[PDB]
Amino acid sequence: SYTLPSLPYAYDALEPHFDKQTMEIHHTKHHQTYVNNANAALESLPEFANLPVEELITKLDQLPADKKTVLRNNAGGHANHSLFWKGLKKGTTLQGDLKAAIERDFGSVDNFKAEFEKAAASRFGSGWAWLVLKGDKLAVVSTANQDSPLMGEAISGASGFPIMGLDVWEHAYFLKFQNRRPDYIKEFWNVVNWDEAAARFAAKK
Amino acid sequence: SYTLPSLPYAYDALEPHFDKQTMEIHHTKHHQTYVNNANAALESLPEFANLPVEELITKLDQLPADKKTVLRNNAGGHANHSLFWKGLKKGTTLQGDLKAAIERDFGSVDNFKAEFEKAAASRFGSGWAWLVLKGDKLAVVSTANQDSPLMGEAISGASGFPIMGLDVWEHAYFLKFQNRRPDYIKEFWNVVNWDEAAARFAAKK
Ligand SMILES: [Mn+2]
Ligand SMILES: [Mn+2]
Repeated sequence: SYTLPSLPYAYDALEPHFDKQTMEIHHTKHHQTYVNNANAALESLPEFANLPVEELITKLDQLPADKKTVLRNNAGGHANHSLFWKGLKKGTTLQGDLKAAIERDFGSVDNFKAEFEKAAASRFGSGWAWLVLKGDKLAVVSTANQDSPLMGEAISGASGFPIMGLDVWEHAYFLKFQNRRPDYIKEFWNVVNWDEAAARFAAKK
Repeated sequence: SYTLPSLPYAYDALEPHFDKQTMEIHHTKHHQTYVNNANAALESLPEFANLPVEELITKLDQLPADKKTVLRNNAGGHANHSLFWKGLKKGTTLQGDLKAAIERDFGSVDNFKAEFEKAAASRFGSGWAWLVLKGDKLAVVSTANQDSPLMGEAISGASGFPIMGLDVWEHAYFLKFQNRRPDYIKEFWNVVNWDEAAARFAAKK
Protein backbone atom coordinates (compact mmCIF):
# COMPACT_ATOMS: atom_id res chain seq x y z
CA SER A 1 0.00 0.00 0.00
CA TYR A 2 1.07 3.57 -0.66
CA THR A 3 1.64 5.65 2.46
CA LEU A 4 1.84 9.36 3.19
CA PRO A 5 5.58 10.06 3.37
CA SER A 6 6.94 11.96 6.35
CA LEU A 7 8.40 15.30 5.30
CA PRO A 8 12.15 15.96 5.34
CA TYR A 9 11.51 18.95 7.65
CA ALA A 10 9.02 20.55 10.05
CA TYR A 11 5.94 22.24 8.60
CA ASP A 12 7.46 25.64 9.36
CA ALA A 13 10.81 24.86 7.75
CA LEU A 14 10.08 26.92 4.64
CA GLU A 15 9.05 30.10 6.46
CA PRO A 16 9.01 32.93 5.67
CA HIS A 17 8.52 31.86 2.03
CA PHE A 18 5.88 29.12 2.12
CA ASP A 19 3.42 29.28 5.04
CA LYS A 20 3.28 26.62 7.77
CA GLN A 21 -0.50 26.18 7.77
CA THR A 22 -0.59 25.40 4.06
CA MET A 23 2.29 22.93 4.34
CA GLU A 24 0.35 21.08 7.03
CA ILE A 25 -3.00 21.05 5.22
CA HIS A 26 -1.39 20.26 1.86
CA HIS A 27 0.47 17.28 3.34
CA THR A 28 -2.02 15.78 5.74
CA LYS A 29 -5.16 16.41 3.65
CA HIS A 30 -4.51 16.79 -0.07
CA HIS A 31 -1.58 14.39 -0.36
CA GLN A 32 -3.19 11.89 2.01
CA THR A 33 -6.32 11.85 -0.18
CA TYR A 34 -4.31 10.90 -3.27
CA VAL A 35 -2.62 8.10 -1.32
CA ASN A 36 -6.00 6.80 -0.14
CA ASN A 37 -7.73 7.01 -3.48
CA ALA A 38 -4.81 5.46 -5.35
CA ASN A 39 -4.73 2.60 -2.85
CA ALA A 40 -8.47 2.01 -3.31
CA ALA A 41 -8.14 1.75 -7.09
CA LEU A 42 -5.07 -0.49 -6.81
CA GLU A 43 -6.53 -3.10 -4.45
CA SER A 44 -7.94 -5.14 -7.36
CA LEU A 45 -4.59 -4.95 -9.17
CA PRO A 46 -1.99 -6.99 -7.26
CA GLU A 47 0.36 -6.72 -10.25
CA PHE A 48 0.47 -2.92 -9.84
CA ALA A 49 -0.44 -2.17 -6.20
CA ASN A 50 3.01 -2.76 -4.75
CA LEU A 51 5.18 -1.06 -7.38
CA PRO A 52 6.77 2.30 -6.56
CA VAL A 53 4.40 5.10 -7.53
CA GLU A 54 7.03 6.61 -9.83
CA GLU A 55 7.17 3.28 -11.64
CA LEU A 56 3.40 3.00 -11.89
CA ILE A 57 3.05 6.36 -13.60
CA THR A 58 5.29 5.16 -16.46
CA LYS A 59 2.93 2.19 -16.94
CA LEU A 60 -0.50 3.78 -17.24
CA ASP A 61 -1.10 2.33 -20.72
CA GLN A 62 -0.63 -1.15 -19.22
CA LEU A 63 -3.65 -0.80 -16.90
CA PRO A 64 -7.18 -2.04 -17.52
CA ALA A 65 -9.22 0.53 -19.44
CA ASP A 66 -11.35 1.41 -16.44
CA LYS A 67 -8.39 2.17 -14.14
CA LYS A 68 -6.32 4.47 -16.36
CA THR A 69 -7.94 7.79 -15.41
CA VAL A 70 -8.32 7.25 -11.68
CA LEU A 71 -4.70 6.16 -11.35
CA ARG A 72 -3.35 8.84 -13.68
CA ASN A 73 -5.01 11.33 -11.35
CA ASN A 74 -4.25 9.75 -7.98
CA ALA A 75 -0.92 8.01 -8.58
CA GLY A 76 0.07 11.21 -10.38
CA GLY A 77 -0.94 13.15 -7.29
CA HIS A 78 1.05 10.86 -5.00
CA ALA A 79 4.14 10.89 -7.20
CA ASN A 80 4.10 14.63 -7.70
CA HIS A 81 3.62 15.55 -4.05
CA SER A 82 6.27 13.06 -2.96
CA LEU A 83 8.73 14.75 -5.34
CA PHE A 84 7.59 18.24 -4.28
CA TRP A 85 8.32 17.72 -0.59
CA LYS A 86 11.82 16.44 -1.28
CA GLY A 87 12.27 19.21 -3.86
CA LEU A 88 11.91 21.98 -1.28
CA LYS A 89 14.59 23.02 1.24
CA LYS A 90 15.94 26.35 2.50
CA GLY A 91 19.65 27.15 2.43
CA THR A 92 20.54 25.78 -0.96
CA THR A 93 22.28 27.43 -3.91
CA LEU A 94 22.10 26.77 -7.65
CA GLN A 95 25.71 25.88 -8.40
CA GLY A 96 28.08 23.24 -9.74
CA ASP A 97 27.20 21.07 -12.74
CA LEU A 98 23.48 21.84 -12.58
CA LYS A 99 24.06 25.57 -12.78
CA ALA A 100 26.39 25.11 -15.73
CA ALA A 101 23.90 22.86 -17.54
CA ILE A 102 21.15 25.41 -17.01
CA GLU A 103 23.42 28.10 -18.44
CA ARG A 104 24.23 25.82 -21.38
CA ASP A 105 20.62 24.98 -22.19
CA PHE A 106 18.87 28.30 -21.48
CA GLY A 107 21.74 30.72 -22.11
CA SER A 108 21.71 31.97 -18.52
CA VAL A 109 20.19 31.33 -15.11
CA ASP A 110 17.95 34.39 -15.48
CA ASN A 111 16.64 33.13 -18.84
CA PHE A 112 15.78 29.83 -17.21
CA LYS A 113 14.09 31.55 -14.28
CA ALA A 114 12.02 33.74 -16.61
CA GLU A 115 10.96 30.74 -18.72
CA PHE A 116 9.99 28.84 -15.59
CA GLU A 117 8.04 31.81 -14.24
CA LYS A 118 6.19 32.17 -17.52
CA ALA A 119 5.29 28.48 -17.68
CA ALA A 120 4.18 28.46 -14.05
CA ALA A 121 2.04 31.57 -14.51
CA SER A 122 0.48 30.47 -17.81
CA ARG A 123 -0.81 27.09 -16.61
CA PHE A 124 -4.52 27.92 -16.54
CA GLY A 125 -6.49 25.91 -13.98
CA SER A 126 -4.71 23.29 -11.88
CA GLY A 127 -1.27 21.88 -12.60
CA TRP A 128 2.49 21.87 -12.20
CA ALA A 129 5.52 23.62 -13.73
CA TRP A 130 8.61 21.49 -14.23
CA LEU A 131 12.28 21.57 -14.99
CA VAL A 132 12.90 18.32 -16.88
CA LEU A 133 15.84 16.52 -18.47
CA LYS A 134 14.73 15.69 -22.02
CA GLY A 135 17.39 13.56 -23.66
CA ASP A 136 20.52 15.69 -23.38
CA LYS A 137 18.78 18.97 -22.71
CA LEU A 138 17.11 20.66 -19.76
CA ALA A 139 13.69 22.10 -20.50
CA VAL A 140 10.78 23.87 -18.86
CA VAL A 141 7.35 22.29 -19.32
CA SER A 142 4.00 22.37 -17.52
CA THR A 143 1.31 19.77 -16.97
CA ALA A 144 -2.38 19.84 -16.14
CA ASN A 145 -3.95 18.59 -12.90
CA GLN A 146 -1.78 15.79 -11.43
CA ASP A 147 -0.16 14.76 -14.74
CA SER A 148 3.61 14.22 -14.73
CA PRO A 149 6.16 14.33 -17.55
CA LEU A 150 7.01 10.77 -16.46
CA MET A 151 3.69 9.70 -17.99
CA GLY A 152 4.95 10.68 -21.45
CA GLU A 153 3.78 13.10 -24.14
CA ALA A 154 0.59 11.43 -25.29
CA ILE A 155 -0.87 11.40 -21.79
CA SER A 156 0.61 14.49 -20.15
CA GLY A 157 1.53 16.73 -23.10
CA ALA A 158 5.10 16.75 -21.72
CA SER A 159 8.00 14.37 -21.26
CA GLY A 160 11.40 13.99 -19.64
CA PHE A 161 12.83 13.19 -16.23
CA PRO A 162 11.69 15.71 -13.61
CA ILE A 163 14.57 17.58 -11.96
CA MET A 164 12.30 19.78 -9.87
CA GLY A 165 8.76 21.18 -9.96
CA LEU A 166 6.34 23.74 -8.59
CA ASP A 167 2.75 22.91 -7.62
CA VAL A 168 0.41 25.58 -8.98
CA TRP A 169 -2.86 24.11 -7.79
CA GLU A 170 -4.69 26.84 -5.87
CA HIS A 171 -4.50 24.89 -2.60
CA ALA A 172 -0.72 25.34 -2.71
CA TYR A 173 -0.88 29.15 -2.47
CA PHE A 174 -4.38 30.27 -1.46
CA LEU A 175 -3.94 30.97 2.24
CA LYS A 176 -0.93 33.26 1.86
CA PHE A 177 -1.21 34.50 -1.73
CA GLN A 178 -4.89 34.16 -2.67
CA ASN A 179 -5.01 34.70 -6.44
CA ARG A 180 -1.56 36.24 -6.69
CA ARG A 181 0.21 33.30 -8.30
CA PRO A 182 3.15 35.39 -9.60
CA ASP A 183 3.99 36.32 -6.00
CA TYR A 184 3.94 32.64 -4.99
CA ILE A 185 6.14 31.72 -7.98
CA LYS A 186 8.69 34.31 -6.88
CA GLU A 187 8.84 32.86 -3.36
CA PHE A 188 9.50 29.41 -4.84
CA TRP A 189 13.03 30.48 -5.77
CA ASN A 190 13.77 30.86 -2.04
CA VAL A 191 12.72 27.28 -1.26
CA VAL A 192 13.47 25.12 -4.32
CA ASN A 193 15.93 22.47 -3.16
CA TRP A 194 18.90 22.87 -5.46
CA ASP A 195 20.78 20.06 -3.72
CA GLU A 196 18.13 17.48 -4.61
CA ALA A 197 17.78 19.00 -8.07
CA ALA A 198 21.54 18.51 -8.52
CA ALA A 199 21.33 14.93 -7.22
CA ARG A 200 18.53 14.13 -9.65
CA PHE A 201 20.43 15.82 -12.48
CA ALA A 202 23.52 13.76 -11.65
CA ALA A 203 21.56 10.52 -11.70
CA LYS A 204 19.73 11.47 -14.91
CA LYS A 205 17.21 8.69 -14.31
CA SER B 1 -16.25 46.52 -22.06
CA TYR B 2 -16.90 44.13 -19.17
CA THR B 3 -17.46 45.12 -15.56
CA LEU B 4 -17.58 43.24 -12.29
CA PRO B 5 -21.32 42.88 -11.66
CA SER B 6 -22.96 43.94 -8.40
CA LEU B 7 -24.37 40.96 -6.48
CA PRO B 8 -27.98 40.12 -5.64
CA TYR B 9 -27.01 40.09 -1.93
CA ALA B 10 -24.39 41.03 0.63
CA TYR B 11 -21.37 38.70 0.96
CA ASP B 12 -22.79 37.21 4.16
CA ALA B 13 -26.22 36.34 2.72
CA LEU B 14 -25.33 32.68 2.14
CA GLU B 15 -24.18 31.98 5.71
CA PRO B 16 -24.07 29.48 7.33
CA HIS B 17 -23.63 27.49 4.10
CA PHE B 18 -21.05 29.38 2.01
CA ASP B 19 -18.58 31.49 3.98
CA LYS B 20 -18.67 35.26 3.61
CA GLN B 21 -14.88 35.64 3.47
CA THR B 22 -14.71 33.43 0.39
CA MET B 23 -17.69 35.22 -1.19
CA GLU B 24 -15.88 38.56 -0.93
CA ILE B 25 -12.50 37.30 -2.19
CA HIS B 26 -14.13 35.27 -4.95
CA HIS B 27 -16.00 38.33 -6.24
CA THR B 28 -13.50 41.12 -5.73
CA LYS B 29 -10.33 39.16 -6.63
CA HIS B 30 -10.99 36.07 -8.77
CA HIS B 31 -13.95 37.35 -10.77
CA GLN B 32 -12.41 40.80 -11.09
CA THR B 33 -9.27 39.27 -12.58
CA TYR B 34 -11.26 37.45 -15.28
CA VAL B 35 -12.99 40.74 -16.13
CA ASN B 36 -9.68 42.59 -16.30
CA ASN B 37 -7.89 39.95 -18.38
CA ALA B 38 -10.83 39.56 -20.77
CA ASN B 39 -11.00 43.33 -21.23
CA ALA B 40 -7.28 43.47 -22.00
CA ALA B 41 -7.71 40.86 -24.75
CA LEU B 42 -10.76 42.60 -26.20
CA GLU B 43 -9.13 46.03 -26.55
CA SER B 44 -7.88 45.22 -30.06
CA LEU B 45 -11.24 43.67 -31.00
CA PRO B 46 -13.91 46.42 -31.01
CA GLU B 47 -16.08 44.12 -33.13
CA PHE B 48 -16.20 41.64 -30.23
CA ALA B 49 -15.85 43.91 -27.21
CA ASN B 50 -19.47 45.07 -27.37
CA LEU B 51 -21.03 41.61 -27.14
CA PRO B 52 -22.55 40.36 -23.90
CA VAL B 53 -20.06 37.91 -22.40
CA GLU B 54 -22.61 35.11 -22.60
CA GLU B 55 -22.84 35.68 -26.36
CA LEU B 56 -19.11 36.10 -26.95
CA ILE B 57 -18.44 32.65 -25.53
CA THR B 58 -20.86 31.14 -28.04
CA LYS B 59 -18.69 32.67 -30.79
CA LEU B 60 -15.14 31.78 -29.80
CA ASP B 61 -14.68 30.10 -33.17
CA GLN B 62 -14.89 33.55 -34.78
CA LEU B 63 -11.95 35.11 -32.91
CA PRO B 64 -8.41 35.46 -34.25
CA ALA B 65 -6.28 32.39 -33.50
CA ASP B 66 -4.13 34.24 -30.97
CA LYS B 67 -7.23 35.42 -29.08
CA LYS B 68 -9.08 32.10 -28.72
CA THR B 69 -7.45 30.76 -25.57
CA VAL B 70 -7.19 33.95 -23.53
CA LEU B 71 -10.86 34.75 -24.12
CA ARG B 72 -12.11 31.19 -23.68
CA ASN B 73 -10.44 31.26 -20.26
CA ASN B 74 -11.31 34.81 -19.21
CA ALA B 75 -14.63 35.44 -20.92
CA GLY B 76 -15.59 31.94 -19.77
CA GLY B 77 -14.57 32.97 -16.24
CA HIS B 78 -16.63 36.16 -16.41
CA ALA B 79 -19.71 34.42 -17.82
CA ASN B 80 -19.53 31.56 -15.33
CA HIS B 81 -19.11 33.72 -12.24
CA SER B 82 -21.87 36.09 -13.36
CA LEU B 83 -24.21 33.10 -13.60
CA PHE B 84 -22.98 31.69 -10.29
CA TRP B 85 -23.82 34.77 -8.25
CA LYS B 86 -27.34 34.98 -9.69
CA GLY B 87 -27.64 31.22 -9.14
CA LEU B 88 -27.33 31.33 -5.33
CA LYS B 89 -29.95 32.29 -2.73
CA LYS B 90 -31.28 30.86 0.55
CA GLY B 91 -34.87 29.88 1.19
CA THR B 92 -35.95 28.67 -2.26
CA THR B 93 -37.96 25.54 -3.00
CA LEU B 94 -37.63 23.49 -6.19
CA GLN B 95 -41.16 23.44 -7.63
CA GLY B 96 -43.42 23.87 -10.63
CA ASP B 97 -42.34 23.20 -14.20
CA LEU B 98 -38.65 22.86 -13.39
CA LYS B 99 -39.28 20.26 -10.67
CA ALA B 100 -41.54 18.32 -13.04
CA ALA B 101 -38.98 18.42 -15.86
CA ILE B 102 -36.27 17.17 -13.50
CA GLU B 103 -38.55 14.35 -12.40
CA ARG B 104 -39.29 13.57 -16.05
CA ASP B 105 -35.71 13.55 -17.25
CA PHE B 106 -34.01 11.96 -14.23
CA GLY B 107 -36.86 9.92 -12.75
CA SER B 108 -36.85 11.86 -9.48
CA VAL B 109 -35.32 14.90 -7.80
CA ASP B 110 -33.11 12.63 -5.72
CA ASN B 111 -31.81 10.80 -8.80
CA PHE B 112 -30.95 14.18 -10.28
CA LYS B 113 -29.18 15.30 -7.10
CA ALA B 114 -27.10 12.12 -7.00
CA GLU B 115 -26.09 12.60 -10.62
CA PHE B 116 -25.21 16.28 -10.09
CA GLU B 117 -23.18 15.49 -6.99
CA LYS B 118 -21.32 12.74 -8.86
CA ALA B 119 -20.49 15.07 -11.75
CA ALA B 120 -19.41 17.82 -9.36
CA ALA B 121 -17.27 15.46 -7.30
CA SER B 122 -15.63 13.68 -10.24
CA ARG B 123 -14.46 16.81 -12.10
CA PHE B 124 -10.75 16.36 -11.44
CA GLY B 125 -8.79 19.58 -11.14
CA SER B 126 -10.54 22.90 -11.76
CA GLY B 127 -13.98 23.25 -13.35
CA TRP B 128 -17.75 23.51 -13.06
CA ALA B 129 -20.78 21.20 -12.77
CA TRP B 130 -23.94 22.17 -14.64
CA LEU B 131 -27.62 21.47 -15.07
CA VAL B 132 -28.23 22.17 -18.78
CA LEU B 133 -31.14 22.14 -21.16
CA LYS B 134 -30.33 20.43 -24.45
CA GLY B 135 -33.21 21.32 -26.76
CA ASP B 136 -35.90 19.52 -24.81
CA LYS B 137 -34.07 17.39 -22.24
CA LEU B 138 -32.30 18.35 -19.01
CA ALA B 139 -28.86 16.90 -18.38
CA VAL B 140 -25.97 17.04 -15.94
CA VAL B 141 -22.59 17.85 -17.47
CA SER B 142 -19.25 19.21 -16.27
CA THR B 143 -16.52 21.34 -17.78
CA ALA B 144 -12.82 21.97 -17.23
CA ASN B 145 -11.32 25.24 -16.03
CA GLN B 146 -13.53 28.18 -17.07
CA ASP B 147 -15.16 26.38 -20.00
CA SER B 148 -18.92 26.66 -20.30
CA PRO B 149 -21.45 24.41 -22.07
CA LEU B 150 -22.37 27.61 -23.94
CA MET B 151 -19.07 27.20 -25.80
CA GLY B 152 -20.32 23.94 -27.33
CA GLU B 153 -19.10 20.36 -27.53
CA ALA B 154 -16.10 20.92 -29.79
CA ILE B 155 -14.48 23.37 -27.40
CA SER B 156 -15.79 22.40 -23.98
CA GLY B 157 -16.79 18.75 -24.24
CA ALA B 158 -20.30 19.75 -23.17
CA SER B 159 -23.28 21.70 -24.55
CA GLY B 160 -26.73 23.03 -23.68
CA PHE B 161 -28.07 26.12 -21.95
CA PRO B 162 -26.97 26.28 -18.30
CA ILE B 163 -29.99 26.40 -15.99
CA MET B 164 -27.68 26.52 -12.96
CA GLY B 165 -24.19 25.44 -12.00
CA LEU B 166 -21.64 24.89 -9.25
CA ASP B 167 -18.10 26.24 -9.24
CA VAL B 168 -15.70 23.49 -8.13
CA TRP B 169 -12.48 25.44 -8.42
CA GLU B 170 -10.59 25.13 -5.13
CA HIS B 171 -10.81 28.89 -4.47
CA ALA B 172 -14.58 28.45 -4.06
CA TYR B 173 -14.28 26.05 -1.11
CA PHE B 174 -10.73 25.88 0.24
CA LEU B 175 -11.10 28.27 3.19
CA LYS B 176 -14.09 26.54 4.78
CA PHE B 177 -13.84 23.02 3.37
CA GLN B 178 -10.16 22.51 2.50
CA ASN B 179 -10.06 19.42 0.25
CA ARG B 180 -13.52 18.22 1.30
CA ARG B 181 -15.28 19.07 -1.94
CA PRO B 182 -18.13 16.60 -1.23
CA ASP B 183 -19.01 18.62 1.91
CA TYR B 184 -19.07 21.85 -0.11
CA ILE B 185 -21.26 20.15 -2.72
CA LYS B 186 -23.66 19.16 0.06
CA GLU B 187 -23.91 22.78 1.18
CA PHE B 188 -24.67 23.85 -2.41
CA TRP B 189 -28.10 22.27 -2.07
CA ASN B 190 -28.90 24.79 0.68
CA VAL B 191 -28.05 27.79 -1.53
CA VAL B 192 -28.80 26.78 -5.12
CA ASN B 193 -31.29 29.44 -6.21
CA TRP B 194 -34.22 27.42 -7.52
CA ASP B 195 -36.08 30.66 -8.30
CA GLU B 196 -33.41 31.78 -10.80
CA ALA B 197 -33.13 28.25 -12.19
CA ALA B 198 -36.92 28.26 -12.68
CA ALA B 199 -36.84 31.64 -14.42
CA ARG B 200 -34.08 30.51 -16.77
CA PHE B 201 -36.03 27.31 -17.45
CA ALA B 202 -39.21 29.29 -18.18
CA ALA B 203 -37.35 31.43 -20.74
CA LYS B 204 -35.82 28.44 -22.55
CA LYS B 205 -38.14 25.43 -22.20
MN1 LIG C 1 -0.70 20.05 -4.29
MN1 LIG D 1 -14.69 30.68 -9.09
